[PDB]
Amino acid sequence: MDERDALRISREIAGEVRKAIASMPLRERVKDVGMGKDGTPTKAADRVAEDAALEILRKERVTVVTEESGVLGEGDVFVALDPLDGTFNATRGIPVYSVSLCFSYSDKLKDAFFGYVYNLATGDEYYADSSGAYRNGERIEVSDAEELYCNAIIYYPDRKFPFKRMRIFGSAATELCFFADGSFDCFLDIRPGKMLRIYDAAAGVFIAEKAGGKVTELDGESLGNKKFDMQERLNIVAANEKLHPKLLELIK
Amino acid sequence: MDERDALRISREIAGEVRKAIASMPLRERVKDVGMGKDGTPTKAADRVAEDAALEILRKERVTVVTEESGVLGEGDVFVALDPLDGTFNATRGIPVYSVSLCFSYSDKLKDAFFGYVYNLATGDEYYADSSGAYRNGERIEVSDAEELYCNAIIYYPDRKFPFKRMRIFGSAATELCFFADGSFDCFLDIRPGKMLRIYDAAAGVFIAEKAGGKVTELDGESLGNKKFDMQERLNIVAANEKLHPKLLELIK
Ligand SMILES: O=P(O)(O)OC[C@H]1O[C@](O)(COP(=O)(O)O)[C@@H](O)[C@@H]1O
Ligand SMILES: O=P(O)(O)OC[C@H]1O[C@](O)(COP(=O)(O)O)[C@@H](O)[C@@H]1O
Ligand SMILES: [Ca+2]
Ligand SMILES: [Ca+2]
Ligand SMILES: [Ca+2]
Ligand SMILES: [Ca+2]
Ligand SMILES: [Ca+2]
Ligand SMILES: [Ca+2]
Repeated sequence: MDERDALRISREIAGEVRKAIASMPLRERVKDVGMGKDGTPTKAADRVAEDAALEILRKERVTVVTEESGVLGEGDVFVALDPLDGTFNATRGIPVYSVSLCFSYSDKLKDAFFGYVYNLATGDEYYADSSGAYRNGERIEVSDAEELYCNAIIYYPDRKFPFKRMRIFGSAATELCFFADGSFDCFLDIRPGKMLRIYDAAAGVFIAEKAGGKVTELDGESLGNKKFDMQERLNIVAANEKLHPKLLELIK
Repeated sequence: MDERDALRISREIAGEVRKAIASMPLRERVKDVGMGKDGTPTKAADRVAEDAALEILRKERVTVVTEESGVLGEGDVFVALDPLDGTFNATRGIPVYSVSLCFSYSDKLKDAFFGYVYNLATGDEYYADSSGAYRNGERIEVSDAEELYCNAIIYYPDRKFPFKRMRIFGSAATELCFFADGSFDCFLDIRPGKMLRIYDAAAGVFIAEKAGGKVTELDGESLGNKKFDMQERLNIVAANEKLHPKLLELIK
């Protein structure tokens, strides 16, 4: 498979996935209807999203890692896919939830070759191949923010914070693309329990990085050997190369 | 003026402002075109939105008090306009921003008769009148949650809180409707410096107060004395009857 393929497939699934949900009333979205392989409940939207996202990516040959359905496939290539990031927003009809496909030639994040987040309430499009990162056709790049008094997104503020502004929108995938295009000066998942799964942020990272971004763990060590498995989880700090050492500093 | 006019007018305003703001690209949008008469910079979006509002507003026998031009009008019907709160999100393509309006038969909140707040990005039209709270033409109502383990919109999480989750979309006016409609169970703007201004809170308080919401200043004082001008500031502890007093202590 090629990085051109991933778009092709990512865009099919995005369209399919968007519509299934578009036609599903908020009353219908919020009903729990099962429990996921991830060990969390399944909402009705989640259900339809998966099934849509999974009718396509099963037509292909990959090893796709998902929530409701666990690890399926034998494929050479691994896809960390979430067909509806921010279910609570969707369930609410609050327009911050997307599809998030991340493909890799190997088992680890290091061998990522395409990232793709699509807002299914807006139809906004974020992806990145080996030729940059884009927000709907035009290429993106992070931000020259040099100091901490900056517009940041954080999970979760616990005390005094120098930031120009903080935000929590409810879609870490989406959010990580908010960073990537200059909207925010960083992303922060500092939740000591470490509660971000690979399908949760694998993509978002990739594009942020492709947009020129310092995206690491709490210790600033690489994320490269993160796993397309269900038990993989991560904390996240992301900013431009020159901001990072301070927030690293800062929250240390 | 009566409840039905205001609803028509409001709709009117939302119309052009949406047409107006939607034509502008982020790049023009984020332009610092000058200074609003409230002590903060006017971005072109701000000016464009406020522009097309007053065009529709000051033909009416009403006094207006708004972010950019301040107080302007000649009648006893007071209006609390924010032609676009969520400017930040508006200049970076974040679909949570709205024009807010509230009409009163005096310059005190306690004489408001109309509450209108419209998600300029998605078309979510919230509103309040005698008949009750509506959303996209559908009666709405605050949750019924009674524990501290809720979904909390808060300015700001200065510490460890017991909430089940924290969100901050960065538009009061619309985030009050996520509580009004009970999409979230509680809206807290407990910024130490009384930061919120009348045109951020008027439509929201009324709309949510009508949704069943119980809405008070930080300490619990009634907001009915809250006056329609350029200098008031508000803290806001909104929550259903059962939850509200719980919060008045937790933050104490
Ligand atoms: O939804 P929570 O658990 O309150 O916290 C928000 C975080 O968890 C997630 O919402 C999890 O994703 P979901 O929408 O699929 O549940 C992240 O997107 C976000 O970063
Ligand atoms: O952005 P801050 O200064 O951190 O404070 C949050 C405030 O942002 C605001 O959206 C500002 O309003 P504007 O976007 O219309 O200027 C308020 O609604 C909210 O109360
Ligand atoms: Ca789930
Ligand atoms: Ca999900
Ligand atoms: Ca997720
Ligand atoms: Ca301003
Ligand atoms: Ca404003
Ligand atoms: Ca404002």
